[PDB]
Amino acid sequence: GFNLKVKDLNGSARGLTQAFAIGELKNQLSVGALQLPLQFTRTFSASMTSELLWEVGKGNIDPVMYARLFFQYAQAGGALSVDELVNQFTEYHQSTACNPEIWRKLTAYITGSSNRAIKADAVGKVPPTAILEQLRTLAPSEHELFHHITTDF
Amino acid sequence: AIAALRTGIVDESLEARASNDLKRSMFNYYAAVMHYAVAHNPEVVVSEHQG
Amino acid sequence: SVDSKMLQATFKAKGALAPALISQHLANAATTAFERSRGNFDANAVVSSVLTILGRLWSPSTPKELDPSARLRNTNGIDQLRSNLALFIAYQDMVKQRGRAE
Amino acid sequence: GFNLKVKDLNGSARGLTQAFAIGELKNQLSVGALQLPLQFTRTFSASMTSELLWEVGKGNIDPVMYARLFFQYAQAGGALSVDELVNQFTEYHQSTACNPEIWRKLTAYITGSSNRAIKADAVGKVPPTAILEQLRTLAPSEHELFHHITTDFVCHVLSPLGFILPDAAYVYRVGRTATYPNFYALVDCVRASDLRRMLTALSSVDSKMLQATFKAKGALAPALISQHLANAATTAFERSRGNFDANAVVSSVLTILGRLWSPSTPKELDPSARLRNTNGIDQLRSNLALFIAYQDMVKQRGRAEVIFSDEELSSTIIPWFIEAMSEVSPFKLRPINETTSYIGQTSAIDHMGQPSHVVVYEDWQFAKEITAFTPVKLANNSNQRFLDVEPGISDRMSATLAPIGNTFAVSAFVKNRTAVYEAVSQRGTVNSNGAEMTLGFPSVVERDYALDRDPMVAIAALRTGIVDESLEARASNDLKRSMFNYYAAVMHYAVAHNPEVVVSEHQGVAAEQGSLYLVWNVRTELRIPVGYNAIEGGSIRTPEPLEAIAYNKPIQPSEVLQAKVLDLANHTTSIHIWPWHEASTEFAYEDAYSVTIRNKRYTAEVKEFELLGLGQRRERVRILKPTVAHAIIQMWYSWFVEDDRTLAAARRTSRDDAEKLAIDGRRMQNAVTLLRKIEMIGTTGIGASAVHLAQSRIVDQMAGRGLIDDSSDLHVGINRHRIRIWAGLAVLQMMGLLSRSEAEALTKVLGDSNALGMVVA
Amino acid sequence: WRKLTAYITGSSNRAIKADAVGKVPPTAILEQLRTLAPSEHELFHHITTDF
Repeated sequence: GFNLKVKDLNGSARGLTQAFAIGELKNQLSVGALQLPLQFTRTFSASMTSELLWEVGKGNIDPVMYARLFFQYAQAGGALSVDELVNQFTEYHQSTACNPEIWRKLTAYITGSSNRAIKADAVGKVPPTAILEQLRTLAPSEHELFHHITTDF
Repeated sequence: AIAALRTGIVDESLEARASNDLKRSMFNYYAAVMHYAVAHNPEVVVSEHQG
Repeated sequence: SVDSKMLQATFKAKGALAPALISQHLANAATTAFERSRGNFDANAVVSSVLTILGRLWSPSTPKELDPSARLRNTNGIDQLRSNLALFIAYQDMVKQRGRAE
Repeated sequence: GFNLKVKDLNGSARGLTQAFAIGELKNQLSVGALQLPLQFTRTFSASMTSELLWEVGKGNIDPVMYARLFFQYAQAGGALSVDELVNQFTEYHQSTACNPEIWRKLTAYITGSSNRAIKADAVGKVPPTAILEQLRTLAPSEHELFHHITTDFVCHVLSPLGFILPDAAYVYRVGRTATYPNFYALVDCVRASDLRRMLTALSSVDSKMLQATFKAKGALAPALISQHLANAATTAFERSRGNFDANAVVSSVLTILGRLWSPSTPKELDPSARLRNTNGIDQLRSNLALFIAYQDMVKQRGRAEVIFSDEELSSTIIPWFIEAMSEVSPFKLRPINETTSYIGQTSAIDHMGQPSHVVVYEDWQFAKEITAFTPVKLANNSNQRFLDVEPGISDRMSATLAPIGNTFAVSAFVKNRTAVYEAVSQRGTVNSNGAEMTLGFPSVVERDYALDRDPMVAIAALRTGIVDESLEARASNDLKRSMFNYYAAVMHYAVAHNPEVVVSEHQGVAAEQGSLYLVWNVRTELRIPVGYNAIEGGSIRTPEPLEAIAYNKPIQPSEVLQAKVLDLANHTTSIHIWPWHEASTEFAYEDAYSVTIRNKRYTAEVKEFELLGLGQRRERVRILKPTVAHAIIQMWYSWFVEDDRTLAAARRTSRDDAEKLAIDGRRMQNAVTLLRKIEMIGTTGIGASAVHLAQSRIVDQMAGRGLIDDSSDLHVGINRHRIRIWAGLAVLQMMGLLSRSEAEALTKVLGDSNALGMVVA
Repeated sequence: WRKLTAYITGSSNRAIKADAVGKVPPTAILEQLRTLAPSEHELFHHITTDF
């Protein structure tokens, strides 16, 4: 029920309330009057309610939906914040792209036997999942996903 | 959490989760007023509060 | 982005040994996709500047030298990013909290 | 600022300074005069700056570049030293070549299945890398590399036949190393140069060969790729060898060189009959420029004997098989005045007019540039941590630093102190001396302070002179590391200018073996306060040598040096750096600053991320403790120091009106200046954020405190200033340079210094 | 003058080409000139500065 009184609105609620909003606790209450007049004409969405999920189920995948999914985690995300998200992520990414081998394992784990490319045959192992976890071995999911997303790629 | 935010000097008792979050609340709460101040009645300038 | 429909694996009778080739392929231009991958400038920067400018325009009290400007704006992004001032208080949100950007 | 006075130059700085350089602390100051006259005509490279990396990415490989890379590690190398390098390395090598089996593993790990040679097929496994680490199993990298290099040799006969596989790219730094001087040092070079083959060797030969069978087609390398790798490999190893004294290999050569050099005979030794004319020696005789071997050999130790001359050596092998021709380590191979071709000067002194105050030194970068990177190690298995640009911090550090560029690159210090002399008159005239007057180099300060020794102080004995000696594997043994080059600071500009030679071995109280250097003569002006000696015959004899440069007219450099700095991140992203760890964490600094009023603390805290302040923390940004500024600013710290003390003192006893007033404003000027351009550095931003920070925090601490009707603040007042100075460390915090001493020492001086207003802002 | 000359830093005593800085505190300086001339009536104490 926190609140304020017009004289005390600054007088007390003065902190929450925006005359502070700027630096100017200051000498006189912001204001007076002056110069270039306008109103922006925009905030953007309605985001609330609108509860919903996604499946990032499959590898042929998404160009860009997932990061949006990533921003989601972000807020749930223990680790703040997003900026953090992106950069830590850049780290995992770096590791995968850079490294040929780590890929020896993924490779066996499929068509991945020894020899190569085992031509026409088709070899029955591929789970959804069940690579995925095979993948899930290399770097533990700080927030994995790059457990799922890299798996999708 | 308003409780300071009303009381106003900022809680500030930071922790990775902590006011740093009262910070998280704060921008939107500042946003509660404005926006219905936003619609209705565009009447503009004003100035930078020179200060 | 990119990705490939490609040596499948050999095809070459038929599809077929991806030497490492599925593995190799996955990288080879992958993180190499990664080195056609990059992305650069200020996340913090990338606008901070943009906002300062927006504020100039906004600001009754001049942006002075700063100015709406010549292919600067008319941009067909900015105008209505000028418009978009509605996500106002950047400079309010930028100005108060911090004390600067350039 | 360690230094010396001509009478006391030996009198105190006597240790650092070279009249000692030899044994002869002795009875009389070396010198007199004498016999075989010459100047060598050579040190070699310019090695500094010249930062840069290599990739030793691929197996078909290098004959000899890598050891040169190895010398690099060597200096970074925890384990000292090179000699150590080569020999420990010989141990790993021995193990690989000797052992067939260890090779069972490598072998499976490729074509390596069971059976052999699995004929035409081609089998998809080969990573760059990704053998490499397979290899990385057998012997842990004392400094691996032989993790990478053996892998490359492993890559070198191994990929020519459809067994070439994991694709790699590699990077490893440029590096600042010295003059380069020590007798050993030649020896290190020599062993390395053994690598320089012995190695190269391993690289040498190699095969395009039973491929594997070919034999329908290529084809089962029975063990044969494995077998092949050894079979003549370490067997290459047993056509591999390399032999004689790394320490020996010249020690003898040098003694001989000294004979030739030595006025006072080499006696029986002699230039000799196919001995020399050698077409290696002559100009190794020439090459005496890497003089002071015998000086460096004679002093330190007390002997060597040719031992092995043969007669037809040395020669034929005897002096001719030589590391120096190889020119591996950034010892610095080159013509003459380059390493001269940068030097730094002082003139100018006055009145007396030569003796009193005159530092030589030089030009410098303040190239703005420094860097961000993240260490995203992609694997453990070892340390490496690929990395890139992460900019925002790197650039702005730099961004700031350009107004940093404004000042305190050298001549600010030189000029100030130097002119600072007019204050003070007057013309004492010879009582002080003389002074070392001359010295403040990037040249070392950089060296062990960049190596964490902080040897700029290290002179402290080296001035004080009996040798620190408090050995530890890293320890003075390093003041030792600094010492040869620091001895080298004087000589070399004594070296260019004015060849005037012999002199003699300082016969001594002891200890004739050979122990000589050229009498550092030239010409001289007439009228002397100089040195131990008085000598108006054109020149001074000199066991100086520099004073003749003290004598030695200002000249003042050409010399354009200014470091450069690297670009690892763009190359990283492609591939891994290992200059690391070197750099450390190392995201300091974070400070809390009080605000001045009555009866109230008015404290203000800075949160480190905050000047960057982009929210909130970046987790593992690491920066080098990058040097250069540290050294430069450090000369700064001293002279604002030096002078002040001096002016202060003059006001003290002369004593008597005329002096003070001037010095005191002028002290005045210095202070005003500082406060303001401190403004400029300190504010200028990003600093300003400090400054606001000084405001936001204090202000709400004011509002937070409660009653602000009497809050002033900011218009004016030092409190006006105090903001400017809080900005002043602050900018000068998050430099890798300073330290925090600077401030408060600054702060103190500046503060009372004056600051007197007005004038902000 | 002698003192200005003298406050010409700290004189020309080493006369040379030298004096380079600090001229706002010799308005404040020409306060230092107050010993030669008393100046509660700041005027000259301020004014003496000007020239």
